[PDB]
Amino acid sequence: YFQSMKQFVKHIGELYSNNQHGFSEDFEEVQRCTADMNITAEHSNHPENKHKNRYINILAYDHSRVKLRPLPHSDYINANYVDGYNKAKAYIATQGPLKSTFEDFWRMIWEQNTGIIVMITNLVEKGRRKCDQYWPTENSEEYGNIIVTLKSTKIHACYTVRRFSIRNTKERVVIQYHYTQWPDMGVPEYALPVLTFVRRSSAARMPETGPVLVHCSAGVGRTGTYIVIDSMLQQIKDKSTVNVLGFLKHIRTQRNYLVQTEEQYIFIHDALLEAILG
Ligand SMILES: [Cl-]
Ligand SMILES: [Cl-]
Ligand SMILES: [Cl-]
Ligand SMILES: [Cl-]
Repeated sequence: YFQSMKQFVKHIGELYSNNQHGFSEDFEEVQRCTADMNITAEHSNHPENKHKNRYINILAYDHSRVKLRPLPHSDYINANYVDGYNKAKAYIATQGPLKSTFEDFWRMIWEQNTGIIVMITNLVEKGRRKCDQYWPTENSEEYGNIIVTLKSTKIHACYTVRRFSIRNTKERVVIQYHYTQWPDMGVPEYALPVLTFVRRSSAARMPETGPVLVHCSAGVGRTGTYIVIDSMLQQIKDKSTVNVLGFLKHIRTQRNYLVQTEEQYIFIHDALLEAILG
């Protein structure tokens, strides 16, 4: 209803009050929940899989990890299923792929029936490598049994959309929504561009398709921020009634560190407030 929307908007101001005391309290709770819960990630730590992780301390929880079909530890990718508002396994949250995991990455896309990739990092930021370029600059590239062809590109102010066709050589359209303006440090000054990106990339999800693949560099901070904004917008649209903190605690059981920073937690609320007022 209008009334629960009114209470949420008021709750946002509450969190902001007293030098953001409520936001800090909320996020400290989130971090403590993560610290206290024991969630295994044995596969991520297996010696054979160590080179498949971009970061030694960003793992894939066992219970929610995406499994690749075994090949004649070939089942491992640093990726997890993550819920959306009502829908189980609405997303696959994953790291920016490495050259050594490009074949695995595209095979996962294929096997999962994924039609949309959401990328929320530049390849290099402030001279530091954040992600390897897992797609062809032009024409086609073969990544094991998957051939990926770049059909077309549209470069907007804050995001780029690349339309691919992929084919398993042992054809499907896959669209990449690539946000290109996230700052080197902190969060975006203005939420509106991110809101537009979330709305357009989320609207691209078609019926009877697999999870939307979301990644940044580690696949935790910006990735989690996207998933929470998208999911809470969908909840507001359908139900009203938002529960950002409970949703975040829940997804944090599915992939380590989703929404990594308090600044991101606050940004989520800025973005939802802008959506509500717009
Ligand atoms: Cl499992
Ligand atoms: Cl991986
Ligand atoms: Cl890296
Ligand atoms: Cl979505």
